[PDB]
Amino acid sequence: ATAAEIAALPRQKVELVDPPFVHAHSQVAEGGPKVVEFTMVIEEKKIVIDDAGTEVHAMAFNGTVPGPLMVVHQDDYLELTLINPETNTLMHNINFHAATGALGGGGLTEINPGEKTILRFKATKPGVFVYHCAPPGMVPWHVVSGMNGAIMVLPREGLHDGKGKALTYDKIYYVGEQDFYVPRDENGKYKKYEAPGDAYEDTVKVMRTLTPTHVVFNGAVGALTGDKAMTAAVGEKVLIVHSQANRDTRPHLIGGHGDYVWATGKFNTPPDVDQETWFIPGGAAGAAFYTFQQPGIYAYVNHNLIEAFELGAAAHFKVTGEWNDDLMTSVLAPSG
Amino acid sequence: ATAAEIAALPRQKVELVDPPFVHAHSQVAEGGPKVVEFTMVIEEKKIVIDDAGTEVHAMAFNGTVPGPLMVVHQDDYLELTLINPETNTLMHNINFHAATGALGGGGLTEINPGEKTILRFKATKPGVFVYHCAPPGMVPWHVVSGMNGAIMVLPREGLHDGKGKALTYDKIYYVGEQDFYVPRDENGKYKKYEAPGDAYEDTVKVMRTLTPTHVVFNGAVGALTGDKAMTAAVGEKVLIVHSQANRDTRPHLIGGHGDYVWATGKFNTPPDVDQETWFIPGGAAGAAFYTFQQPGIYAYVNHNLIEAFELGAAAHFKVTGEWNDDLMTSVLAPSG
Amino acid sequence: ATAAEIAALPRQKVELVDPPFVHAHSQVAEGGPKVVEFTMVIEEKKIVIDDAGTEVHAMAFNGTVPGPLMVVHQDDYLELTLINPETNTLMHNINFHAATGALGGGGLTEINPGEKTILRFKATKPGVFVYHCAPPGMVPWHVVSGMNGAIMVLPREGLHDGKGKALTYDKIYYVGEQDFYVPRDENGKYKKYEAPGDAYEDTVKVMRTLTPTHVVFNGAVGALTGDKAMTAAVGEKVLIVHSQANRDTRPHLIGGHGDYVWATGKFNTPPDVDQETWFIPGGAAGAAFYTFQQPGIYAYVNHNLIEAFELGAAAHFKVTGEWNDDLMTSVLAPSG
Ligand SMILES: [Cu+2]
Ligand SMILES: [Cu+2]
Ligand SMILES: [Cu+2]
Ligand SMILES: [Cu+2]
Ligand SMILES: [Cu+2]
Ligand SMILES: [Cu+2]
Ligand SMILES: [Zn+2]
Ligand SMILES: [Zn+2]
Repeated sequence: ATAAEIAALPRQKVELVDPPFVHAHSQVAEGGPKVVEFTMVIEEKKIVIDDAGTEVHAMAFNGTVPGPLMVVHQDDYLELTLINPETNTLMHNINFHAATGALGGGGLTEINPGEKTILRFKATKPGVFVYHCAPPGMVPWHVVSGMNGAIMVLPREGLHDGKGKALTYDKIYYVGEQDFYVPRDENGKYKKYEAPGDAYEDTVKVMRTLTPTHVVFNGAVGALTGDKAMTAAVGEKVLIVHSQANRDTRPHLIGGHGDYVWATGKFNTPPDVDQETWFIPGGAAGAAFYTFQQPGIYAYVNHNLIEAFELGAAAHFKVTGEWNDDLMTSVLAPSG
Repeated sequence: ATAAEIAALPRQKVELVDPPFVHAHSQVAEGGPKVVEFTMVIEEKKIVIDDAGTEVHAMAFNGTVPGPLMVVHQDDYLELTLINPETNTLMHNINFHAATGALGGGGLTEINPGEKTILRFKATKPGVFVYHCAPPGMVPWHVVSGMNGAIMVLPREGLHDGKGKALTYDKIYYVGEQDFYVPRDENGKYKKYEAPGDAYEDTVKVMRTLTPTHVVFNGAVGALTGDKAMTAAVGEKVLIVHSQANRDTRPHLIGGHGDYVWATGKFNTPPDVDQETWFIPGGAAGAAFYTFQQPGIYAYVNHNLIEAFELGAAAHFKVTGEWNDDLMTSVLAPSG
Repeated sequence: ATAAEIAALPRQKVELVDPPFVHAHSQVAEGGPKVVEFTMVIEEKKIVIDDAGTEVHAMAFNGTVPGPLMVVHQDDYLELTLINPETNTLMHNINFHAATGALGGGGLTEINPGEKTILRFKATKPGVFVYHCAPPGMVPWHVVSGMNGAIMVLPREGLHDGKGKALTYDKIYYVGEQDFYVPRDENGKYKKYEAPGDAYEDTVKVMRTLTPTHVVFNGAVGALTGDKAMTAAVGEKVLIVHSQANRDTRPHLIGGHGDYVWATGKFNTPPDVDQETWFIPGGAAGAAFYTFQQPGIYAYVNHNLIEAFELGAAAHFKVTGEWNDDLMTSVLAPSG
């Protein structure tokens, strides 16, 4: 497109919503390319990440960890207004793995506190992609401080299996997995700091051990458990988008499966099927499609079980409906 | 199927055998669905895992690590009787990744010492799948204590390549890879305990470092080496099933290849081919098909060589037959 | 082939070049099978791997880390003359993952200082494959000391996408990723040794923690940055071969993508497409094909960002050409 062609395209302002939920969107594109407008503010703030009051200075897109999922269609133009409040203390930018050029947009979006920038790029490749902050010289630090999220570039005609048949989801949830590296004093307790910059040196030391202290979904242990469990019903088709901007993960739905899984997160690559556990390398997003068949509670975990049940990477799905004794049945309940 | 339909199905009792071997079975299903009966007893016992006398309190299905491989066909019903001897001290259950509902069957099989339970589920998805114990609040601990194994749900018509052509194996071996976390005293020596529960706290501390002390095949360093090496002959087609219920691994056959590899372990996903090294994420099972072409000794390892040659993840294949100088030949033997 | 048939085949001597570059070769094979001759000398020498003067006793094929990439065509015979200078102190051999039998050739190439050997094998499987030293009892130590590289067995008709259409590259670069384990004294400083053997015990201790101190491309931090950056131009098709003989990696081209990626590195397995980040398990080589669309500087990294920006796994691509405002444009430059 020429400058004149792009400016003439229909435009749409989308109001982002907090994860695990996703803003309203149509799976199958209606009409020609559009310029889709998103606005995100950067918030540097303290968040508690576990039941023991552990705090961390998060650098979050729209104040959440992970940042919100943005959805557009292949060949749409994503036009983002990124604002860095005069209230913040660090420079930030954004790098879309979905984009082409200038370090994913990082080289054109360096904004200091009190500045804003508007970046536009054409979403040429379909799939789910990671996006994260990446300021020269401080890349890992901003990412493992929670400054990352994902976008989804849906094919114009919606999703399809390898065979080429349509896959329509009833619900979609976005699970952002985050590895945190919280420094511990000489006595084992987690340290606290006044400002982000004060925790840098100590945090880098933990990072170099490549061993995270916490691995959580939606920014905190238990964030998606109990009453904040994701929901579904027997018969419902669910797309679960999962991202990890820095470290490997291996999602597993306990009691379920990944009927169709784009483990690489790219829609032009046929999905693997009937997966028990899939693998998403650090720096990538993936997606799993599943149709619930049994009611009850399910757990959704990173299957290095130590990371899931000790470090925090576990979420719940509460599913309603009728039990199917054909798929599974207790012939003899536990008995003497 | 209705209750009446299932109870009318032909039944078969299978006597399980110890890994790396697998019970008798037909690759191509003969007849309609069947209800396949398996019985497993849980044994909590001390096992030595290396040549230095290191001991561990294993929680093992049928007394072995890994537990035995169970084989059925897609759409068969697996009916398991699980027994927890009054002699044991902990509650145990079983979670089949092959199953649908109730946390893979874990929610319907919680049995205390002196109890038994009978669980039945329909094997709807073909492939090799992990199964492991997963009692609420103590999941990782029972798994890395060796309470895991795998099952194989063969397609009704046996295995086929992506092209859709039949793949018949002459032999099949099951290699269960286990990551152990043995506590070390203030002097570096491995600690020993009187009962399983006594080692819990110290073992959890090691688990949190995500660094295993041992990574072995068949429950011990050297378990499948020397005189317990797996065997084959030139011309023989071998299926090597590999599982890891908690941590990633990257199998490699030294001097060989993975001609066809279902790295994800699911038969409806076409296999990768001509693999030098394949990857199996923690919480999954995979399978590799290979036709031996050269006689001699081969090593089968997890290709993080430190884990293979220092930590214990190495096994041997002893292969008989005639040497093929076309594939490889020493033109000039080592000489001055 | 019979002995007489092989000796009658046309022969070619290839002069190897230092990575990231690759010796001259034709992508599409011209004529029938050939016996391709390569010569490599082993050099045990001290190399500095970072800007702080950290030294390591490298064991390098042709004096570089990684060793050079050798290219032949499927069904060609690779005939290697391996020389171990009387000047060296250790026994060495070579294990090609591309080969069949005798532990990849390791069992027929054990040479002490002052000896040489000539090994020949038929390249039956197409793809990029790792090769490394593997002397009995000291395998990991020689590999993580840099004694590894890769070869590429191109299909006779060159590369093709899954669809079966030709993929011709203008340039090809070979990035060998190396995990080093340098011992640190009681004060944190990196230790130095007089001879290779002297560092063994201390180095094994670091290896067992499975935590590398450095992760670099081409044997050193910054090796492929600044003025040694790899180059390309907008419109050019580049094949980037990547190997890791011991540990997992997840390559990512910042500002770009992997248009076609043989993540497993085997050409008979269709490539994944539109990848943001791909995964290469330890003990394997992979390849990514990409067509540059935007000029500027790109970073090529292992996407565990801590390993990339803290440990050393980062390289640069300097690309010339015209900027495409359709793919990306700064609508509002950073401003108050
Ligand atoms: Cu930032
Ligand atoms: Cu990135
Ligand atoms: Cu148990
Ligand atoms: Cu599991
Ligand atoms: Cu060597
Ligand atoms: Cu190897
Ligand atoms: Zn990994
Ligand atoms: Zn794949």
